[PDB]
Amino acid sequence: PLIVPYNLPLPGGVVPRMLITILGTVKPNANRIALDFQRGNDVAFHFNPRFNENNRRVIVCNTKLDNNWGREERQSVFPFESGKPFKIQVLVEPDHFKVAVNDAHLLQYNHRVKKLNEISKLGISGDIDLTSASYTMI
Ligand SMILES: Cc1ccc(S[C@@H]2O[C@H](CO)[C@H](O)[C@H](n3cc(-c4ccccc4F)nn3)[C@H]2O)cc1
Repeated sequence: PLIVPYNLPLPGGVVPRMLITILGTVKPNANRIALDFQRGNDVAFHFNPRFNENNRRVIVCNTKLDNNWGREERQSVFPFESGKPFKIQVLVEPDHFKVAVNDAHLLQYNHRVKKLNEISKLGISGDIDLTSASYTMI
């Protein structure tokens, strides 16, 4: 398995029609997972399944600019399950990141950071066994 936290360079940043696929298994008793699409120190797109926020499961998405988190976007549809294998697909589209989990659309996140060609790292962190992280153009 891959080491977590994992750093996947995105050379030359992201572009529409780039598909990022993350395969892994959620740990038993997981608390959190995070994907961080980064532009230098900024986080253009943080995708954060929280397994126990006030005893609820929720996905929190946000952007970090100059070390400050912005307004959260929250999705209560929660497709992850502790102990189970998952696939996260992030398809870059012209106006948003489009996220599907286990082949089912989950959410879109509008681009707040507009210099797509500078979003040149994906960090993968949290309570998973990570099997693969890759990208391709579709
Ligand atoms: C004013 C203020 C107070 C508290 C918060 S809480 C904060 O909220 C962010 C989303 O708005 C984001 O989730 C932050 N975060 C999580 C991880 C993280 C790292 C490793 C594995 C999984 C992880 F989730 N790293 N950073 C989380 O600390 C925010 C604002």
